[PDB]
Amino acid sequence: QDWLTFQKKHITNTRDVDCDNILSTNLFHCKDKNTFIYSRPEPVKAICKGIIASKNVLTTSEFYLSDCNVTSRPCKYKLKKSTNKFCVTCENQAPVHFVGVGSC
Repeated sequence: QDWLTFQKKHITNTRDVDCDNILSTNLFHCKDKNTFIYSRPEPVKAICKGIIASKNVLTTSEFYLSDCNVTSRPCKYKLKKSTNKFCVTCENQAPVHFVGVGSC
């Protein structure tokens, strides 16, 4: 819902996200899945440069993605690493929402 919350929810400084640890916290509250982007903040914020009004944008470059997907056991996850483009909601030159992987 802003740049600061987007970073906390979707940016990681490690590709091997500890899903069972982080997803069990109050911010994620054991949700079914969450996608983390393994990258420095600048390359991610740059996706939205020049865009003022809310608009969904698909990245032109590929990024390292770390997905935490829930297993058959509640709040227990499997980490899936991949490289793909993603869709984000840009508002006032910064990503504020994560839409999805591969397409908008």
